Amino acid sequence: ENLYFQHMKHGRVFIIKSYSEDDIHRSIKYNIWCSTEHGNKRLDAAYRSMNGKGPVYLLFSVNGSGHFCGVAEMKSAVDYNTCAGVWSQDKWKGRFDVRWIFVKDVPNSQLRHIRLENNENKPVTNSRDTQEVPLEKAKQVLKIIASYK
Ligand SMILES: CNc1ncnc2c1ncn2[C@@H]1O[C@H](CO)[C@@H](O)[C@H]1O
Repeated sequence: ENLYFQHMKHGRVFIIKSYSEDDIHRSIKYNIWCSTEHGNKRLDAAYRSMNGKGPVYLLFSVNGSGHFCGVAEMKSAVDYNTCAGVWSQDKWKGRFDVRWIFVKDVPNSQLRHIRLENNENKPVTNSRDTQEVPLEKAKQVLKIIASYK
C-alpha cells in the first residue's frame, strides 16, 4: 500500500490546459509557465495564501491530445511584467517559476472516472485551464499518475 498523501491537509491542485506542445517543452526546459490573466490571478492567490506550508501542484494536459503530460509544482508568485512573446502565441502577460515532477503521458481513460464536485461532477479530464481540483480528488489523480506504467 501507499499512505503518503494521507494526512496532507495543506495542498492545492489546478488543471493546466495548453493549446501548444511547444509551450510544454519550453516549460520543462526552463521551469517557467504563464496562464491567462484570470488564470494567473487564481494561481497567484493560491500560491501566496499557501505561505509555504504546502505545495501548489499543476496537472498539465495539451488541448485535444487525449492525455495528461505531467505534473509540476508552482515555485514562485506571478511576475506580471516580463518579456513578451516567449511562448507560441503572444497572448500571455507574465511568468512564474515551476518545478516539473512527472513528465509522463497518462491517457484520459486512466483518469476519466475521477469527477469534480466543484465542476458539476464532470470528469477531471473535461476540465478547463486553471480548474481547481478538490484535495481528495487531487490525491487520487496524483496516485494514478505516479503509478501509471
Ligand atoms: C504559456 N501558456 C499557455 N500556452 C498555451 N496555451 C495556453 C496557455 N495558458 C492557457 N492556455 C490555453 O489557452 C486558453 C486561453 O486562450 C486557455 O483556456 C487554455 O486552454
